[PDB]
Amino acid sequence: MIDFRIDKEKAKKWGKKEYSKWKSTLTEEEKRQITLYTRNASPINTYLREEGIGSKPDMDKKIELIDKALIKTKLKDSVTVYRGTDGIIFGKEFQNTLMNGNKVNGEVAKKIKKEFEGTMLLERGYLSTSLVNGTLFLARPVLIELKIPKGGNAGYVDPISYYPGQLEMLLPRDTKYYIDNIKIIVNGGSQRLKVEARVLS
Repeated sequence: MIDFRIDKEKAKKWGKKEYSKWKSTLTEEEKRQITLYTRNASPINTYLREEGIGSKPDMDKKIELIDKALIKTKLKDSVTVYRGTDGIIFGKEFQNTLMNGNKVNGEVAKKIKKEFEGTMLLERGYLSTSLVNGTLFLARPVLIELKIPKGGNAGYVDPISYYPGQLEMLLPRDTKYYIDNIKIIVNGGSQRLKVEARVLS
């Protein structure tokens, strides 16, 4: 298991080796749609979460291209990736209930633990993650540490991302991940809920 933690220079070298092999399989239109997704991911992901395929044909065309691109690569090694988010992963009702200022609400954290530890989550949008636990995640209330198994589909998109430096690993839509552990962490200036999970591939 590879886990780069915060070592961006090591992570970048590893990811570029994965991208170098992927890029010779990608079409120019696939590359362009990946770039456009990284430029503004929310429309596509909201569409997938809320409307689903079939609603808007131009959106479906973009999603077909990204889908087709991500099955063209396979991890040589298992790897840990990171994603900052908020309570939405637990349902819209938990969003905006997690925090009381800079502290996690302990009763809400306990209920989330009891309700979601040992369960599978399903992400209908694409799942954008990073090879490193970047500083941008310090300001988010939930930190997901996700293990991706060797042979899994995940693409290192930083060399064509609109935001180079995010060290993004992009996972397919409808990814299933199992929650092994949920706990409060207190490092930095604000507490967060840490979710440790595994992609099932």
